[PDB]
Amino acid sequence: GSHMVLPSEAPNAKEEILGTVSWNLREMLAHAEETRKLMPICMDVRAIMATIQRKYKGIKIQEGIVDYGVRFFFYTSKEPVASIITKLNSLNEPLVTMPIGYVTHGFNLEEAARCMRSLKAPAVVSVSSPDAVTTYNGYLTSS
Repeated sequence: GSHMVLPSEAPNAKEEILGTVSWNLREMLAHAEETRKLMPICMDVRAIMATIQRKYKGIKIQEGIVDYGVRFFFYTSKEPVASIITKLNSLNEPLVTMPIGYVTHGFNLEEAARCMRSLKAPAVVSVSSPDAVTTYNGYLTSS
């Protein structure tokens, strides 16, 4: 059985956020939707996917630039952090994401942050702790 009606709504925020923040996932999906900003995601992290694909029904994982509610970019477990960054160079869109090559691909916060300066596109970053926005910003300042 099927029926799909919901409160669709129009975001109109002229503004945009920069730097790292201490958001999580739903906060991010809101701002992403709001601004139509681009969201790099890794299908590897099924925990993230089990939220997205449920918030944006009927989707059944894809690869590539996933226009599905939010503008996503689905890059593999197998693509290195420098390679996905090189790809994102062509797009050069304002992003909002978590520190990409931090945990799915086995890094540390430092190694993540360094690699992320090599991204030549704007990117709001979200760490799952406030006390780490400081640390992460610190790497972005110090390397």
